[PDB]
Formats: sequence, structure tokens, C-alpha cells
Amino acid sequence: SQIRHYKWEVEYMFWAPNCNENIVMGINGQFPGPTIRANAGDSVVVELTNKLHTEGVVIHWHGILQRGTPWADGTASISQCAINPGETFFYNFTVDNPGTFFYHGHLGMQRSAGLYGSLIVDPPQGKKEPFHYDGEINLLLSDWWHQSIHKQEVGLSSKPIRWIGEPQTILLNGRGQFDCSIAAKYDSNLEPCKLKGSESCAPYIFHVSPKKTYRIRIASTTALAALNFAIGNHQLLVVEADGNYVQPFYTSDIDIYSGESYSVLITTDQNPSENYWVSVGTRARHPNTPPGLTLLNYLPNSVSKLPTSPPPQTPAWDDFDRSKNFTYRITAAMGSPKPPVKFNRRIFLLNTQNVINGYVKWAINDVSLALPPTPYLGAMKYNLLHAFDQNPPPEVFPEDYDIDTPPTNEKTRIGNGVYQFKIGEVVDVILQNANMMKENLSETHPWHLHGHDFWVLGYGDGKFSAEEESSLNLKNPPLRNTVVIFPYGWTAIRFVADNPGVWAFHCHIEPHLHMGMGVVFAEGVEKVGRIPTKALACGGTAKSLINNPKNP
Amino acid sequence: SQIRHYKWEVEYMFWAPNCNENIVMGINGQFPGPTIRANAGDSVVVELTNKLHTEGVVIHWHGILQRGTPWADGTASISQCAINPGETFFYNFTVDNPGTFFYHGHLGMQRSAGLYGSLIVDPPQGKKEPFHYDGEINLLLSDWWHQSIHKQEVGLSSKPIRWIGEPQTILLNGRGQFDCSIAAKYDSNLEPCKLKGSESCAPYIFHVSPKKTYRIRIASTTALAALNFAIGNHQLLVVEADGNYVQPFYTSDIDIYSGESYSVLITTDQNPSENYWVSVGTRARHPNTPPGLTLLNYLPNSVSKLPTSPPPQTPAWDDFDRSKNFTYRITAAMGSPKPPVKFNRRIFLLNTQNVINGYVKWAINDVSLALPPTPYLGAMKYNLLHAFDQNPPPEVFPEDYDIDTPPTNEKTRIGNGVYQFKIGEVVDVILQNANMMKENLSETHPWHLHGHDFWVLGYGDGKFSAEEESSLNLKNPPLRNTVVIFPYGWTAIRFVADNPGVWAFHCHIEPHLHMGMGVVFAEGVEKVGRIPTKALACGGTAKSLINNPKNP
Ligand SMILES: *[C@@H]1O[C@H](CO)[C@@H](O)[C@H](O)[C@H]1NC(C)=O
Ligand SMILES: *[C@@H]1O[C@H](CO)[C@@H](O)[C@H](O)[C@H]1NC(C)=O
Ligand SMILES: [Cu+2]
Ligand SMILES: [Cu+2]
Ligand SMILES: [Cu+2]
Repeated sequence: SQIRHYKWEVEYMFWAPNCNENIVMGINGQFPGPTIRANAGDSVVVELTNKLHTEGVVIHWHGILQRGTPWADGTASISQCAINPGETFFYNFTVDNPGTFFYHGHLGMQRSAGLYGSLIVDPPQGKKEPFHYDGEINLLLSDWWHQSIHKQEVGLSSKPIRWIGEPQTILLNGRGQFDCSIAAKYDSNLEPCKLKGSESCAPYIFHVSPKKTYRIRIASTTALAALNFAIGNHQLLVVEADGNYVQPFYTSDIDIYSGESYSVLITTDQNPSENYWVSVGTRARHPNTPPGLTLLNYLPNSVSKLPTSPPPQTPAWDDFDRSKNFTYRITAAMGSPKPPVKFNRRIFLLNTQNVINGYVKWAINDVSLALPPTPYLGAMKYNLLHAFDQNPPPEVFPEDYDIDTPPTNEKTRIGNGVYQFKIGEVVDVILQNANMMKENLSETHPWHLHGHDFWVLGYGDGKFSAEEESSLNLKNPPLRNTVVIFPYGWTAIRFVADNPGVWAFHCHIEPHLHMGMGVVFAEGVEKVGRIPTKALACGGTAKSLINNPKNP
Repeated sequence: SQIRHYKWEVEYMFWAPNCNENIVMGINGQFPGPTIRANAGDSVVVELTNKLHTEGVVIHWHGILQRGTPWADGTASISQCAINPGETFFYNFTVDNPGTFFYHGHLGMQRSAGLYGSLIVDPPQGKKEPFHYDGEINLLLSDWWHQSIHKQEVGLSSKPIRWIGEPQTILLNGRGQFDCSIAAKYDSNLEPCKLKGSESCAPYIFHVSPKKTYRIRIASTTALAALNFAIGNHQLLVVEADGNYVQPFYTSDIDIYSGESYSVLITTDQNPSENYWVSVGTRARHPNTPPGLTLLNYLPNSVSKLPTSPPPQTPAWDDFDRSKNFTYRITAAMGSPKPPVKFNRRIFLLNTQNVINGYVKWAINDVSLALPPTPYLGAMKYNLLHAFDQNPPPEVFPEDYDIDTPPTNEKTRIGNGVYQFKIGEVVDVILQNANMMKENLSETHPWHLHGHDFWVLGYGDGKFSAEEESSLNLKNPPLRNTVVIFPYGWTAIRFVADNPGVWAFHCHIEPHLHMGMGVVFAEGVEKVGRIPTKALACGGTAKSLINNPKNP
């Protein structure tokens, strides 16, 4: 096992992701940030200096379990106090298992401004992957707004709310095109982009040789968009989902929601004299954004040799039946860990959009999360019982709640209590979707749990009821970190609370998390060891720990 | 009989349709134009003074037949030379029959710049309409882009074409809202408009008293948009269409294409304690323009009192079956003129989108119309055989043409020939739609005939064949001046060549007309009397009528 050491500075810079200049949050002058790659078993050490002028910052490693290092999770106000300007924090953690992961900002809406990058983990040195491939292509998907994130943050916190709107561009490895299309030769209404390929917004072309097999690692850090990925004329075979192996299956395209990572295999068994289209189209919301496009360039053909066909037409945004047909087909690879069969706790969380005191907020069992200035992990290790609400948050919603109609908002509160588990508890979480404030509307929401992987026991329509117990999958369920709830539906997951620390479980659409959509889980905090001083040096933790008497 | 005399000037002026300033082409300092209201059989005299600085102007009176006065049709290069800066021209014509008509610019793309207004002809002095209502409401629908018309015109003439795009705002009597909605109440994702009622973009409210019946006259002069009109909780009785009366029927909403006019009657039956929404939304093209909205305000309710329901959602833009369902009902009122049973001429017109010398043009049986600088009416009266092509234009297309494939463009040319008819011929026209340049696309095209009304004999899908004859409605066919062809279909119409003149028959979507989609019909030109000298004063007619010898 090696120690992989990175030394990084976060700083804003001018950049033009879609050839339109704005400021982006860069790491060591790069947008997207540098790739961390390691082998399972290695220690990763990142010393990060903050060089934003007035802003704190933190970096979360999405999908890394942080087992034994809960202080390195990178979530402001839950694992640590943010890192102040001009200061340096060390994130030292181990990578336990292979898979496609990524890292991103977790303080405010800093991740929509560009703070993200890939973190890939390979098998232990000497071991090999269960499947063979010749080459690898890595792809990080995100979305881009031309508006400042500091104005987006303010507009989402105003009465009337000012929603961020659909993004302007879909970004493939940090690049995209606004107001022109690289596939404009198939439709005279489209404006041709003039690009020699040397520009910051020039497509990242996938180069493949004939008759080979390639692993395409795909990860999503979209702030809002749900995407559909298809290459013209090529079957995709799914082999990996969120750092875990799934039972292989072919599909013509995959849907990917923010927080998910997949690895697909392709074989370049097509006509070798032409190049093919890669389309990343928006679904689950009425599209207002052009698709992200690039070429699968069969070498030696000139990359300017355009495909004979158009890009694959993206599937209808609202055909949720086609989306469930994909999602329900995902099962654990033969030989994967099977769940505990009985649970020790089952919690029900109702997801609603609400209007609290004029403000539109998202609530979970009528509590919209407002994170405290004291980091929960420090607060609970030092038993600071005034830092947040000690009263246990609701583990059930009312059976007279009608999920087909707008909230009444009669009892909706903002809060910051923590669900607490005992070390070793098996927990089931049933996520229940409902109608939003507008009549006859319910949306998809990706939910991601920090510091754990869970088994996806099942999905259903309407409200979960006891009749649905026998449909939950206990033989084959997939292990994931991100899961979706569909319009008016439920999704059930199970996990063992075996990892000491305080972990966020939240919706991965960033405006939703900004508006309160997430909860806090804590387990076995009695067993957490020493926390770095910098993760404690704010709020009530620094108040009790800094000895500064008076008269003494 | 009575003469209605108007003293008018057209000048560009600064104005803000949707509260965003731009320049608008206004008449006597106002946008939209002044309404002309007269009774059938009166004589309208308009002395227009062109107050533009470097441009010519013409006004066309859409729907009026120009029976006896072909020189006042107001089509530059067809009935007249355009009126030069600082000059005054007289348009004197007879309004023959009651109905809802309008007038609009007909030189270049000047109508999209705001040059249009209403022309309502009431029954003969002392006669009554064949139905009863207590009031009427006049609505003129149009659409508005934020880019210059002169930059739009250069973009459609460029190689590569810059398509003008979907309109920014739908206007209801010249007002509309952009980036905000007066119906923001029902949706947190919409922005409220901050209007007091006094503004240039504040909605024209429809004031009604309860338990009364009204005639809402609706006309379309849109450059591009096909719209659908609907009133919350109110069914519509269709009683007039294009100045003619139809067999009455009920409907929840009407589709209106550019160039069409309708009168619909409503009765204020509904609950008198509230207001109801008027919604005019986009159909037949994928929408990317919010609907135009206003209120049916039941007096004495406050106009600030919103409806309980959202606006009616516009029917799906691409449900062409629902569209045909409405379109195919329209039948002439009993008592209307039946068509000649036998025809004397039948022409077949293939509507295609082509690429001529790298330019994207529209064409009819492979000729894209380029209008000459000599006005056709003057050229043909004075028998100037060198002013245009005297070869008859193509009257049939190849029956082997695949209307489901992009055009090859092989023989597609630009030209300016004229179809000539004998004074009295009963002419049949089958308009045939086909696939455009993009694979798998055909669009709707509103066709308008000048100086005539025609009977709509029928519509069908695919290619017209002779075996189609028994479906043609010779019994009840509506009398209209505009008719749509649907994607991949034909429409057949019949009219009588009985009005001496040169008349345009074109697509009423202004960009397509700019791109060549239209043809010219001339009949009985040797029966035309004296043409006004200003209408002759350009091109070949000026050259051949100004006596200016040399040596003298
Ligand atoms: C993190 O790693 C660095 C380098 O090995 C070390 O100096 C530092 O003390 C470590 N801190 C923690 C909290 O492990
Ligand atoms: C048009 O009508 C006006 C007013 O009667 C008259 O002065 C003018 O000469 C007429 N011109 C034509 C061409 O009829
Ligand atoms: Cu759409
Ligand atoms: Cu969400
Ligand atoms: Cu057209």
C-alpha cells in the first residue's frame, strides 16, 4: 500500500467552460481539479491550503467511507469547522475498495462553482479487475450556469424565491458549448461553432482503436440535471455502480442522477471508417439545455470526419416508466454481500416542498434542516448539549397525510436535531415522495448517504404500506451510496450503523440541500478518537475548549 | 355607402411591447395601428404618408378582395412600387362584406416590426348580424422578437443561415410580458411581474358583466407562431371565420394560425364572484415562449383578484390529431355559396425546404420566388415582356417524389414566373407538404390567397391520389382566405379566377415568405383600369413610361 500525497490550493480564477468567461473555483489552477488515483489499501493525504479571500472551504470525498477518520469527511458544520482563508488542513484517509468516485465542495453551493474532480481507486496491487478491457476513458458530468453562485445562493433565500432555472450548459470533463452546436450540420436552425479544438470549450474527444474493449467510467456531480448517456451504434454493458459491481446487462443508454458513478464497457466492433456521437441529454425535467456532445473517434480517422447520423435523440424527459425499467434492472453481482434479514430500526421520511414563513423550503417530516455554527461531530464528542437540539427528530410522518395534494404547511418548522443510532444497528430508511406546492407535481430526488453504502431493497409507487413488505429484495439488492425516488413513489434502503461519526444523508440536488433537504445521522460517537484542532476551532467547540477565564 | 377617410403616417418610434424598449413601426404615433371600422359597401380612403427615412413602405389589407382596385392590394413588386420616403399614396377600396379583418406590412419583413392593426367591417347600414350578443371584444394576436428585423433579415439571407428562433413574447393587442408572469402565484419557479396597470406591457383586460353574451373577434398576424386560445371555465361557440360565417359549434379552445380570423361568442354563465384566465399558448412547434395571458374580469370584481385555478394548459404542441379534429369540423353556414361542381384547372404545389447555392430556401415545385423590381401589375398592363420570366411555372411535381425524404435539391432554382388564369376559370389547388431538409421533419404552413376567398374542399394525409375525389366536400365547404397544410399531408381548395389583377398566394409565416415560399397568380390583367402613377414609378415601368430621349 502506498501513501499518495497531494498538495492543493483552492482559489478562484477566470475560466470559460463553455467559451463564455466567468470565474470558476480552481485547484492548483485547474478546472476540473486534479485526479486522485490510488489502489485499494492506500492512504491518501491531501494538504489543502485555502486561498479564497473571505470564504471558508471544505472538500468532501464522495463515496469514501471515512472509516476511523470521520473528521475527514469534508462537510462543513457536520464533520468539521470550515477551513479559514490562508490556512492549511490535512485530509488523511484510506481508500478501501475500487470504483469510480469523485470529490466536490460541501460548504454552501461551492460545488456548483466548479470545485469538483475525480478520485479513482484500482484493485489492490497485484489483483485484477473481474472484467477485461484494453483502455479506459474517464468522464465527469456537471452543469453550468452563467449566473454567479453568490447571486444564486441569495435568490434561493429571498421572498419571493428566485429559482436558478435550468442550466445553460452540460459540461463533459469541464467543457461544453453555449449558443452553437458541434452537430449543427444536421439542422439548419443550429448555429455552427467555430473551434479549432484548442479552446477551453473544445470537446474532450474519446479516441479508440478498432476491435478493442474500453472501460468508460462515468460520474455525475450535476447540481440539478439528471442525464442520459448514449454513444451512437454501441451497446453499453454495465459492470459497476457507485464503487460496487452489479450483475452485467446491456443497454442502449444509461440514466445517471447526481451522485452516481457507473462503469460501462464498450467494444469497438463497428464500421472503422467513421466516427460516432456521444450524447448526454437531460431527463426528469422539461429540458431547456442543449445536450452535451463529443465524438467517439475511431483512430486513424480525422476527428473532423463527422458521423453519418445525427446524435442519438434523448429519450422523452417524462417517461418515468422507461426510467424505472432501467433502474429496477440493477442487482448485486453474484457473490456480493447480502443484507441482514431483520432490521432493528425502520424510519419513514416524507419529502415535501414547503413555504415556511414566506420562504419556499424543502422539509423532511416537516423539518427543514438549518445547520448549526458548531460542527456536530465535535459537539457530540465533547457532549455540548446546548449547541443543537437534543430532542429526537420525527421517525414517521402521519397516516392521514395525503401525498397527492399540496402541503397545508400548518406545522412546518426549521430544525437541526440529529437521528441517533447505536453502533451495530440495522436501519431501514423508507423515502416517501409526495406532491410539491404546485398542483399535480412531484419530482425525482437523488439521496446520498455519507460514510456508508446501503442495499437498495426496492421501489414502488404511491405510499409505502405493509402490503409492500414482501416485494423488498433481500437476495440480490445493489450496494450504492446514491438512490432516486420517482414522482409520488417510495424507495427502501437498509444499512448497518457500524461507522463511528456524524454523517449527512441528503438530496444531491444542490438547490434542495441549500433549502433544507437533508438530515443528520450519528452513531457510536463515544468511539470517535482525536479530532484535528482545526476541525474544532469555531462555534461552541472552540468556546468550551479555549481556556480563556476571566477574574481568575 | 359612406366614405371613410384616414390621414395616416408610418414612422419608427421607440416603444416597449413587453416592457423592454426597442423600435416599433407605429402609425400616427401608436402601436398597434388604429382600427378601421366601417360598414359593408362603404369606401375606405387612406392617404398614407411614408415618414421613414431610407425605406419604402406598403400596407396590405388582409382579407379585403380589391374587387375593382388591384393597385391597392399593397404588395410591393406585385400590385405596386413601394411608397418612397416623404411621399403620400392613396389606398381607396370598397369593403364588400362584414367580418373581422386586419391590415399588415407587406414589404420585406416590416410587419414583424409592428406594422399591423384591425379592420372591422360591420353589416350594411341598417341590417343585423345573424346571431345576438350584447358586446364584443377585439383581440389581435402577434409575436415579438428582441433582435432587430433588419438583423433578422440579414441572418436569413446569410450563408450559413441564422434562424431567427422562437419568439420572445406573445402579444395580445400589442402587450405581453417577458421574464416574469402575471400568473406567478401558481408556481414558485415563475417570477412575479411588478406592474401597476399603467404600463405599455400591462395586459389588456376583458371587462364583462355577468349573464351577458359577447362576440370576441380574434385575428392573427404572427410572423411565426401558431397559437391556441382558451378561456377558463368558458366554452366557445364558433360563429365566424375569415369574414364568412360557419356552421356554429362548441369548443373548449381554438387553434389559430397566422392570417386566420375568427369570432367566437361567450356567455358569462359562470360564478360572478371571480375572474377567469385568458390563455394564448404555442402549438405546432416545440414551445419556448410563455403564453400570453390576460383576465376575463367579471365586473364589479377587482382586477387584482386572481382566479382560483392556474391558466389552462395549452394542448400538447405536437398532437396533430387534436388539431385536425378541430380544423376538419369547420363547415360553411347553411345559406353559404356552394362551389362550382366542376373545375376548369387543377394545379399541384409541392412545398419543400431546399439548399440553393448554399442558401436555405423554401420552394414550390422547385422554384423559390425572387420578386422583380418591376411591379407585376404594371409590367403586365403595359406588356413589358422583359420584366419577368414569361415561361409558365411548373404546374405538377414528379409523382415519383418521395415526400418522406429530404430533398436532393438537384434541379431546385430561383425564379419569378407567373401562373396566368382566364377570367372565369374555376381553379383547384392541391397543396402538398413534404419532408424538410432535416430528416423526419415536416411543419404546418398557413397559405393565404390575396384578392379572393376559396372553398376548402378537404385535407388528407400523405400524397394526394386521384382516387381521393369522393372525400372532397362539394356540399358544405368553408369560405376562407387562409388554410393550413399539416405535416406530410395535402389540402385542396377551389376559387374562381374572376378578379382582374396579379395576386400573391403565399405562406403566411413571414420568414418562409422572405425565403421564397409563395407563388404569384394573375388573371384578366387586360381588364385593369388606370393604375396610380406612384404605383408605376419604378423599375421597367418607369423606364418605359418616362419619355426621356437622347440628342434631344
Ligand atoms: C495527516 O498526515 C500528515 C502527513 O503524514 C501528518 O503530518 C498529519 O499529522 C496527519 N494528521 C492526521 C489528523 O492524521
Ligand atoms: C383616392 O381617394 C381620394 C379621396 O376621394 C382622391 O382624392 C384620390 O384622387 C383617389 N385616388 C385614386 C387612385 O382613386
Ligand atoms: Cu420542451
Ligand atoms: Cu431534492
Ligand atoms: Cu411556410
